[PDB]
Amino acid sequence: KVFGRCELAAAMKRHGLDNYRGYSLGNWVCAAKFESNFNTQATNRNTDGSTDYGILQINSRWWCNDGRTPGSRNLCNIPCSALLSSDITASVNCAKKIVSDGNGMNAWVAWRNRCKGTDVQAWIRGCRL
Ligand SMILES: [Cl-]
Ligand SMILES: [Cl-]
Ligand code: NA
Ligand SMILES: [Xe]
Ligand SMILES: [Xe]
Ligand SMILES: [Xe]
Repeated sequence: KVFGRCELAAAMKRHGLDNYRGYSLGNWVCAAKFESNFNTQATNRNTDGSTDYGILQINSRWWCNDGRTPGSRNLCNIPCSALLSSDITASVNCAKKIVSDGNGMNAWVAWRNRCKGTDVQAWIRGCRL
C-alpha cells in the first residue's frame, strides 16, 4: 500500500508516534518519505546481505526474521514480511523499539542525512490530525 502524506501522518499519530521519544510527527513522516516514499511494500538489499523492509525500511540484521540473514537477530520478534503489510502496526511497534535503542532516530541514516535539523513540520502541514 502506498500511503498519502497526510494519511500516513494520521496513521502514525493514531499509533502513538507523535513525539515518541521526543520526535515530533513530522520527523517520522519525513523519514518514511525518504526511506520508502510511503510504500509499505518497499524492500532494499544491503551490502552485508541483510534486507530493509517497509515504510521505515527496518533491517533484518537486528529487528526481524527473513530466514536469509546469517548471524542476525529478530529483536522485534516478527517475520520481516509483517513489515510490508498495509496495516502499519508491526512497523510502528518495531520502530518504537529501534528509536529507543540509544541513538534515537539516527538509527535511520536517511533521517540523519535528510530530515535531521530541517523544518520537518512541513511534512504534516495542511493535514487534519
Ligand atoms: Cl536469518
Ligand atoms: Cl534522542
Ligand atoms: Na534477522
Ligand atoms: Xe530487495
Ligand atoms: Xe510506520
Ligand atoms: Xe487523526
